[PDB]
Amino acid sequence: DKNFLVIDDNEVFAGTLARGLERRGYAVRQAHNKDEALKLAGAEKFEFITVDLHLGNDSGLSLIAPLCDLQPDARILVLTGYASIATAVQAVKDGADNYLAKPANVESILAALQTNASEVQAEEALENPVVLSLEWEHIQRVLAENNNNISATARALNMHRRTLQRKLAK
Amino acid sequence: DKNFLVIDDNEVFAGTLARGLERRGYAVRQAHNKDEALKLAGAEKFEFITVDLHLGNDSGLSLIAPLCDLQPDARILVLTGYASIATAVQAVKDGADNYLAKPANVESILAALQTNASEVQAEEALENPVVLSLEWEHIQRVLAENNNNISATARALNMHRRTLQRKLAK
Ligand SMILES: [Ca+2]
Ligand SMILES: [Ca+2]
Repeated sequence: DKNFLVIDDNEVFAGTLARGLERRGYAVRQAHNKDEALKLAGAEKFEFITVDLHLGNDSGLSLIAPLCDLQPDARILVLTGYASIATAVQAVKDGADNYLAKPANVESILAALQTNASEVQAEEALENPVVLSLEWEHIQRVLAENNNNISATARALNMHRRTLQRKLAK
Repeated sequence: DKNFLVIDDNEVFAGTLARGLERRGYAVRQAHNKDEALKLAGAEKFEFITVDLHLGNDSGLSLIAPLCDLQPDARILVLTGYASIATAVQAVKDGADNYLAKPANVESILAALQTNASEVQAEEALENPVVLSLEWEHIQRVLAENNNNISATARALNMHRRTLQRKLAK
């Protein structure tokens, strides 16, 4: 069957995604907060579920384990405008099948939900390492002040760790 | 006990890490390729293991499951100069306990190996969203040419998805 649960507090985004999925033949329900997500996930069987992390006042990450318990057969994808390695690690531990940064289109969201999608994506990443172009001197200073710690340096510079690393790469 | 296995093909980096761990009382073995890693992990019990992804001619990612089978009690950390969400997702599925971008110092490597470290790091990330500063017009063009897909856009621009997202953020 093709029942899809979209969990995101942004109802406009959620509606656009729902309409795109419906045009592809999915039957879509939306939840805009943790109460609604648990109500829905306790009432109907879903084959696919998307989960926003910054769920208004609620933690989307905190929903993943309870969702897996309610929906053991569902494929579950974190779909987030706040992407980070740290949340991706914890989301997978909690039971998420995959994790995608916004913006993503409907085709890529469906792709990311399929069996083995993560393994393909990991290989593609290893084949395509990223490098990014006075700023250099400022980052070398903050990095040295943080005992050569990119995580601490990332937080101080208000940039992603991945961005720091790509900029530091030869 | 405090037996530590460092798996990295860069023997200079591996030696510097080993010496820093030894000064903290760990007994360290190094493996520089997949053959050595499996030989060591089949011969002695380790409490901690670090795994490089781009392991010379070898896949570090491919080592994680066999290492968990040989070393069910070990804490296992991916430590990589090629960080990506996609490899972090797959590494955790394979059994890694955590994942850190290089450069990291010895204190942060040890921190990342402790129980519950990932959950703390995920919370810290959600509290500290990142935003980054004509380039805008070029990224809006590639994004539109890729059907609003940040993953495809990231690969085309040769930048990290996280970097794109932070630069797109309001
Ligand atoms: Ca949100
Ligand atoms: Ca390497």
